[PDB]
Amino acid sequence: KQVSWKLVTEYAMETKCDDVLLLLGMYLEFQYSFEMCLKCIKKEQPSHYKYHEKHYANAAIFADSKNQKTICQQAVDTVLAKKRVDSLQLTREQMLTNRFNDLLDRMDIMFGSTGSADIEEWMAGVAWLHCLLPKMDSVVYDFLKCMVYNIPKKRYWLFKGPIDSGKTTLAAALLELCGGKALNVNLPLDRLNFELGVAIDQFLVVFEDVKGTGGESRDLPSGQGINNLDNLRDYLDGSVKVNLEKKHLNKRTQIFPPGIVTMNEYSVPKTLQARFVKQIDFRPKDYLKHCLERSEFLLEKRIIQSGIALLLMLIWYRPVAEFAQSIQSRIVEWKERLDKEFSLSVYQKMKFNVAMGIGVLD
Amino acid sequence: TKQVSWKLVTEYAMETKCDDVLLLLGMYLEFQYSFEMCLKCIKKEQPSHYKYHEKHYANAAIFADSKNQKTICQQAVDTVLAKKRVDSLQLTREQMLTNRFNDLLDRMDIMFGSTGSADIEEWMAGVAWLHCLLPKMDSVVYDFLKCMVYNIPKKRYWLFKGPIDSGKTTLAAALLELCGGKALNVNLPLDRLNFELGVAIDQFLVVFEDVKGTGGESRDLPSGQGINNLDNLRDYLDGSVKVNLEKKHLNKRTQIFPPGIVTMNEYSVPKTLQARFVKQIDFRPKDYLKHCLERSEFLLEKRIIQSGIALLLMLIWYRPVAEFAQSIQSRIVEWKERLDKEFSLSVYQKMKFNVAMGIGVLD
Amino acid sequence: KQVSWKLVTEYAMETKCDDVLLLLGMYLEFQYSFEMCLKCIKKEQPSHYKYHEKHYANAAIFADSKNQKTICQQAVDTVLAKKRVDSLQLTREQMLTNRFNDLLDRMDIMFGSTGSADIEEWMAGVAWLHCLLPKMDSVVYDFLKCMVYNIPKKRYWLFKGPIDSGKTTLAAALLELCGGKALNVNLPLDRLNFELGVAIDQFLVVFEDVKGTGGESRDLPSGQGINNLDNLRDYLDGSVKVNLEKKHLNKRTQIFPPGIVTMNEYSVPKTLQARFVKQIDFRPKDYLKHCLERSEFLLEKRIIQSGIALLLMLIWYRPVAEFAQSIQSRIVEWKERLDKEFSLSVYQKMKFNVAMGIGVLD
Amino acid sequence: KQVSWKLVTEYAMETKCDDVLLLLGMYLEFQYSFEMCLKCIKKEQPSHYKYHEKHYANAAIFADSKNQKTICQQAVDTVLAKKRVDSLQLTREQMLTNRFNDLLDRMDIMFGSTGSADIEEWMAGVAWLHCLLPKMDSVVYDFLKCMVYNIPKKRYWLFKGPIDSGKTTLAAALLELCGGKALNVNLPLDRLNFELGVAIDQFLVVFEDVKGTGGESRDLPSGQGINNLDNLRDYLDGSVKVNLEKKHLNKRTQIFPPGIVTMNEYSVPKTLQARFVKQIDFRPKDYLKHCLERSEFLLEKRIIQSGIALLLMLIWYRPVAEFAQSIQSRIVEWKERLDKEFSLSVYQKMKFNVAMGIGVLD
Amino acid sequence: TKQVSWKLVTEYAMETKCDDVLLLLGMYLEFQYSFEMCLKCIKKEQPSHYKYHEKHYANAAIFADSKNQKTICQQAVDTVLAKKRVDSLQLTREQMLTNRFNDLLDRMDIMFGSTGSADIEEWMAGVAWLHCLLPKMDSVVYDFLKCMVYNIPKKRYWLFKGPIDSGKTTLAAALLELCGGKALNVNLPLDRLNFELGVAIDQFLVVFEDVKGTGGESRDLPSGQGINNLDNLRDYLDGSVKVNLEKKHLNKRTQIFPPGIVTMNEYSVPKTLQARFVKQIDFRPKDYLKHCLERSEFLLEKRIIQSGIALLLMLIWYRPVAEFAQSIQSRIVEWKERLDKEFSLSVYQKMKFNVAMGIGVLD
Ligand SMILES: Nc1ncnc2c1ncn2[C@@H]1O[C@H](COP(=O)(O)OP(=O)(O)OP(=O)(O)O)[C@@H](O)[C@H]1O
Ligand SMILES: Nc1ncnc2c1ncn2[C@@H]1O[C@H](COP(=O)(O)OP(=O)(O)OP(=O)(O)O)[C@@H](O)[C@H]1O
Ligand SMILES: Nc1ncnc2c1ncn2[C@@H]1O[C@H](COP(=O)(O)OP(=O)(O)OP(=O)(O)O)[C@@H](O)[C@H]1O
Ligand SMILES: Nc1ncnc2c1ncn2[C@@H]1O[C@H](COP(=O)(O)OP(=O)(O)OP(=O)(O)O)[C@@H](O)[C@H]1O
Ligand SMILES: Nc1ncnc2c1ncn2[C@@H]1O[C@H](COP(=O)(O)OP(=O)(O)OP(=O)(O)O)[C@@H](O)[C@H]1O
Ligand SMILES: [Mg+2]
Ligand SMILES: [Mg+2]
Ligand SMILES: [Mg+2]
Ligand SMILES: [Mg+2]
Ligand SMILES: [Mg+2]
Ligand SMILES: [Zn+2]
Ligand SMILES: [Zn+2]
Ligand SMILES: [Zn+2]
Ligand SMILES: [Zn+2]
Ligand SMILES: [Zn+2]
Repeated sequence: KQVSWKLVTEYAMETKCDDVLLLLGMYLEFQYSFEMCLKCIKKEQPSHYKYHEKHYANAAIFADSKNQKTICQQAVDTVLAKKRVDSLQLTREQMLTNRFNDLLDRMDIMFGSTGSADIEEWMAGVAWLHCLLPKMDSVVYDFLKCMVYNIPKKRYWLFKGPIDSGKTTLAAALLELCGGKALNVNLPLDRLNFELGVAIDQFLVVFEDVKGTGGESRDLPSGQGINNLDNLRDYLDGSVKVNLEKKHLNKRTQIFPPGIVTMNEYSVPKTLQARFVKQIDFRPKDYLKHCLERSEFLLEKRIIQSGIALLLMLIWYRPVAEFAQSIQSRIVEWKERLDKEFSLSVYQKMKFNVAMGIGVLD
Repeated sequence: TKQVSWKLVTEYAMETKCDDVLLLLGMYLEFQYSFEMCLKCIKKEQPSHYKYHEKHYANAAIFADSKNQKTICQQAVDTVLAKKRVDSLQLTREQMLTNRFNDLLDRMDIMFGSTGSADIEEWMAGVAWLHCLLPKMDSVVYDFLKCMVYNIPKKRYWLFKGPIDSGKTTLAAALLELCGGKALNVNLPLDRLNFELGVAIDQFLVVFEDVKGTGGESRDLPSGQGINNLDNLRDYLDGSVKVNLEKKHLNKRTQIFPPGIVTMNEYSVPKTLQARFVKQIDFRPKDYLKHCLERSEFLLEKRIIQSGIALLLMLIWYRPVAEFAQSIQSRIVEWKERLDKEFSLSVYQKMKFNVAMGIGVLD
Repeated sequence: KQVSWKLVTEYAMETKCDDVLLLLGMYLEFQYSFEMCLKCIKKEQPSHYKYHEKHYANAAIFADSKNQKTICQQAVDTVLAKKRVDSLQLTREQMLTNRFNDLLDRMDIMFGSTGSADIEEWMAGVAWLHCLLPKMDSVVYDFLKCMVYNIPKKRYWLFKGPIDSGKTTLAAALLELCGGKALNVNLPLDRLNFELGVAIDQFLVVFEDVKGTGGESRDLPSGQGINNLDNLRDYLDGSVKVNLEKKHLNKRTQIFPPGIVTMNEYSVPKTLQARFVKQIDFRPKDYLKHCLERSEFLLEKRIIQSGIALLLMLIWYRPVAEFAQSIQSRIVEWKERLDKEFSLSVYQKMKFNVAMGIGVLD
Repeated sequence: KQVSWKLVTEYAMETKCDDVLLLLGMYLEFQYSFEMCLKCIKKEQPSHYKYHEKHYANAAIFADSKNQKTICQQAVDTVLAKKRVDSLQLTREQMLTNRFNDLLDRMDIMFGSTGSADIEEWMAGVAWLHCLLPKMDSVVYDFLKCMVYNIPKKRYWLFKGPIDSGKTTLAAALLELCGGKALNVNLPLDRLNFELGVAIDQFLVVFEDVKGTGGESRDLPSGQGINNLDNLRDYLDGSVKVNLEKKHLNKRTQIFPPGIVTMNEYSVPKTLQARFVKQIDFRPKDYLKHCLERSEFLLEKRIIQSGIALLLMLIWYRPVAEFAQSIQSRIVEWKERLDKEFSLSVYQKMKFNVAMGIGVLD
Repeated sequence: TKQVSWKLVTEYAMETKCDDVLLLLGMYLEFQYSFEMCLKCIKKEQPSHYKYHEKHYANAAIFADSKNQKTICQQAVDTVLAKKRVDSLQLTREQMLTNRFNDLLDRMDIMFGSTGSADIEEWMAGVAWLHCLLPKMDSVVYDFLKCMVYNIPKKRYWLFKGPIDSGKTTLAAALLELCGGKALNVNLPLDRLNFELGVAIDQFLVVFEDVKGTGGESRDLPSGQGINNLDNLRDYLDGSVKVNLEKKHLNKRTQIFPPGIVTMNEYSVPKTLQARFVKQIDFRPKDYLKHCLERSEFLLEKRIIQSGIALLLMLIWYRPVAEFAQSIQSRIVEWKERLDKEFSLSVYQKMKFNVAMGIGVLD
């Protein structure tokens, strides 16, 4: 007759839910009969159907509790605590491995009998992405290594190029591939600290569309983004720990996460450039655009900016020995799944269509 | 022992989709008095009241004696907020719009029903006026809805541009109500931008109303910082990466910023920002639209032409049932029949004619 | 043995008290014996004498409570909840009607045997005000219609004119007549949202003495008031709901209230002028000035700036039919009272004195 | 059957944990059976394996508590209280000695049969660092003396030089060697006090990469860092106590900690220079760069920027007599360990390789 | 019983004048261990500890098991702050100074006693060096004290002005400690200005350290807003009307701002601001003072010349017993006798001579 706080926490931990309202909403859905539950029968959400039955009894009681929010708060704090421990005790490679396993879990479902994704359309995204930059699978691989090694002053990559050249598309994919947050430093430096606070315990960070000053010649608006980053050298450096605040108060002193900076060809101060271990210049390509025009599903289903598309790319191009030993078995399994559905020629055909700019699946 | 049921208050909040603690408190306290001698119920007036007073009388009676009224309402409101959060993350955007349409249809059943106070004839007149605001108006609205539903990266915002009193706000307000969402003001100092932007959390779409730019001294347009601010929010408009929205002195949600509309006078738009606008609609003042209104005061007095319900009526009247979500098609059919029963093509065409003539829409 | 929270709430509701400290102070007065209470017998304050005896028992216990503030907070929240429901469920005319009934209650007392107001001095105020603008009673009537109708983009009146021309006097009187708040937008926009939040659930708002820039010619100091208003087009239009915040405890998305803007002949951008349905230009008048010099009570007793003076004006000049059906019976009573105390010539004599610049009651 | 708050506090005290989420996370790991706990048997984390068995019983109960965060807060407050007492009552040498003992504790594990660190790779770091500046071990020794003596207006050292000259590398190592915080004063003054509040109860502080002006000729971006420092003369002097704040959390009036300032050779006002007892000019050296290119582990494992590398350097170079009496015996043990691991010539070869610009362990 | 005594904790805080919740928490937790073989008590390291461990052992043992440790300490600290508030409003300014002197003398009794670590000879050397910093130094200090005690409207602030390293901070810090008070920094933006000012609540005096002005760019002096900020705080320096000091998101106290000192380099001072300064002392660098220190490092290493105890020792050595408050006089006489037996006039004069010669003060 008493709610089990521990069970709510268990559910939060199992789904890695660190959103109090989301947790509250999800758990309240379990208060209803699992025997007569359509959400479970239709297998709509794993975070729901894989847990409804076990949590039914506790949820029924939870529904009558007067401290619902408080209970969920402790549950979420436990998830945050776990993330804090992992950030301090796991190797960065282990962190990425956990991320990859979560993505593979989503893949098993989305490409399984209860999924609505078409593996063929996703491989088409892999094809398009592999035409965006030279040796794309190596670019992605080298990025992962850079993020994992997290070497002082060799932690950031710069994505520079004209409008609609693919900077955000790839940055977004990489961000989802590794896990992390996108930060906006173009806003006033007043609320800057709080924006930077979002990076606490994150694997990596992406400073999106940072604006500079000298660029009115190229019809580029001026902003303080670049000046702001140049005032954050100890953040990009990753040598000394910085002081992040995320709760209207100082919450954590830590090495700032490594990451990416994307921008529109503004001038970059040498002091800031020294923080970028690699710079990639993106170039708009007619065929990529024309291909997208006839391959609308790549944007509508958000495939080319997905970390899942990048993960598939790695599974298709990279040798098993490069992946963490603990996950290799699972990788081999997906390599076999892919070979059984896409011959080399078929994939080559997709890339061909991209270069020709004529519908990837044509 | 006569203990108030928190679960019952929560159920009431859920059924009325009440996410306002004070509103919830005020409403529940009304169920405190006898259901028998209640003018509110017998005279109808408010569904959120008469459809629940009897069922909640007993619990409300106890609630009236509680020393934790606000706390109880808080948990009820949090449950409603939690449901909104789950839906924003788990429903398809089409399902979201469909839920919104069903809510509007519920209001329409009442307002145009026995206990209602609306005159369908006056609302259809609103449809007529709106159809003369832009070319192929019903297609403009349909295309807008698909854009909002598809939520395609960097192809999610429509720009409404034009002179004072050309219809930008009228249509934006109507679409905002049709889909559900919030209107944000980014003309205010960025020192409070995050707080305004935070209002977008869990919203279907957003409207950046009357954004001011620079270099507008030509058309006597006062300069402002709204355009510069939007250009600093490219990741918000793009909808590719999740943004960090703050609420209550604390970041409460990392999410893809909602798609939407930007309305503005004729200021210059930087290339970087223009790239985030999939479509631009140029609004133009029309004497006959003005003259028609002067003789059709009820359209403004009853807030009909700026209403999402007028647009829903338009969609029902013009679009094929097949274009609507499968789950609400039969409901759309009942309305098409209701409308066909109420108005012949001639009666409606006369309304559009009067509008084009700058005369009172009716008669 | 224990205090009845509901009783404190009933007192708050009956007195429409939404000020926690005022409520606390008032209820504590009821803890004393009422038998020989002079506040009661001399009927000094209705908020006191109509309730002391009834609340004595509960107040005596309240005085020994350890949660006085908390009890009154729930009471005030109930009052605020009622205002919230009313703002969303009553027609705007019903809102105005409720306000008029509250003013009439105050009038019943003021001009009653236990009141200290002289109805003749107040009618003198009506006379003076009726000489401030042409067809004043119609101006007030039209203003009320404008506020009730609350038509999109046709909701604000602009009071413009030189120093001491009567702008504030009339705006203050109208504010009290309808109920609402006066907002100062001449201060930094940084703390502007705070001020805008006071408009939550208000019937109308008055932006007092807004300063512009083009005014060197008239020795008028520059300010940001006009630019600030111009950044609030969606607030003035009243088409879409805006987002108001009343500190970290009461946010609200609602249509901004309609109202008034008063200013000193500064330049007004065409974009801002488009939000004003009517502009009234006030002019200083020597006789109005000379009259007041000889009718000091009009200022000392704050009569010409009172909503009660305007309500008396409407009662004297307007046809019963123009008032809401439910209040007409009461308006008739007051029309009879005014006719009993003032013949047409006696009232006309006050207007004569005003026009001639002499003591209104000469 | 009720959780022991004192035991959680003891665990926090033993691990010197002043991070509520970290504490919560670590203590929750103890709720699981330890009998066959691999984290324990494999001895992966001292903070875990040295306490799991002892805290299992209390932790199993804690897991069922509804006040987990509150329990952890009292525990963390105790750790913060202990640090506050220590900062006010211990001599600065005792503070440093306590830090050295904590570092030595980590060293016992790192280089132990259970550790993962290779003493050879760490001594290679000592060799590289010893080539960074002339008489490096004396530079570190003198720095320690300056920090311990904490002499008014003779407590800050300025590291100045071009990009990638070793300023941050050495400052980061000295910061970890002594314990303290790295502060960023390049950001706006708004949250300047927030950043400065981080210095509360810290042994020393490092103002990293302070931006100045008048450096356009050097292609150095302008900033307000130097200007900000010049407005903090009372902080740098350490004569009067200053007032530090951590929001509505922890406030404190204390003498500001002594420390380091690193910068890119901008101009320094005489007023500011007067607060720097010593200025070290760093210079890029081709061989140091070449050596690192062939000794990547020094950066990948963050060895040259480590306080442990510096402590090993002091142990190797400095006479036992210079260390605090209470720690001398432990220093002797380490000097014996090092002498056993490396002969004078074997260590000299490492320095030889660095000077030659080749792999340190080549 | 099994319950902690909050009253005892408060008593401990009151006796140690502890207004730091964390320090109080840390200190009381030390009493939970057996007093029997406590090393801290036998070694007589900290009075705040060894003089109370035995008495509080029992209560502390129970306190160690409490779940409301911080709450208990907060009530104790609040009591200390309440006492401070009462004293600020009800004691004469002389009594305030007297209580401060008595506290310093208590510290002197220990530091110069059998369990102390201070060398009276080294501190007397500090008096010697300081007496060489300005003409008639003992009279300067005396006059300063009278100015602070009298607290006369618009005659409450002294201005210390001079070049770098001339002794401004050295003397200001010593006087600050001698009288008790706070040092404020007004060179930082006025955003957090109200917060720094709040630090002066209930303080005897305030020191505005190193205030930067405009101009003076002719003497390599970086310009700042310090002076402009002080000129905007005229009602604070005047001390005629009460000002409103904020502390923790709210103006926690309306009071006469305390009197004090302002130190600065050679920047220009507006006449409006100069009018709040009753006395201006111009400090000047002296080679011999510098050379003396180079050969008397302990004066800086042990923070002697910047100490309030050095100035109290100076007053004791130079000032007539009659100048001290009646209540402390007998105590002052004891110290005068202690000093005379420790140092003959020629021995002290020799110290001043050495300073003047730029040689080690001692020997
Ligand atoms: N190299 C490319 N060539 C042609 N079209 C591209 C290329 N990359 C992306 N696109 C197209 O442009 C869209 C947006 O790309 P994206 O957001 O990555 O650009 P950036 O991030 O390249 O540009 P911006 O500076 O405006 O942020 C994609 O949705 C796609 O249709
Ligand atoms: N195309 C039009 N032609 C003539 N009158 C119009 C038109 N559109 C709207 N109006 C009239 O002008 C009023 C204001 O319209 P609306 O708020 O939509 O304009 P905008 O939003 O067009 O202009 P603004 O730039 O001032 O915000 C309407 O209430 C209506 O009376
Ligand atoms: N039309 C008028 N003619 C002469 N005197 C007037 C007039 N109107 C108001 N006054 C005088 O001015 C006072 C009120 O002015 P307010 O109504 O305060 O002026 P504004 O609001 O007219 O001027 P301001 O621009 O300074 O705010 C009255 O108390 C009265 O003495
Ligand atoms: N004296 C040196 N000579 C050659 N290379 C060096 C030297 N010092 C450091 N480096 C190399 O440069 C990198 C960065 O050094 P560090 O962060 O200490 O420089 P700063 O702190 O010297 O420069 P910045 O002003 O950019 O912060 C090191 O990781 C190393 O590879
Ligand atoms: N009059 C003096 N002549 C020579 N040296 C002095 C004098 N006063 C102080 N010093 C020396 O200079 C140091 C700093 O003095 P202090 O902090 O008081 O100067 P200011 O406060 O005089 O200068 P600043 O403007 O830099 O704060 C002392 O520690 C001491 O070594
Ligand atoms: Mg982009
Ligand atoms: Mg508009
Ligand atoms: Mg006025
Ligand atoms: Mg550096
Ligand atoms: Mg100084
Ligand atoms: Zn289910
Ligand atoms: Zn009812
Ligand atoms: Zn009474
Ligand atoms: Zn274990
Ligand atoms: Zn002891």
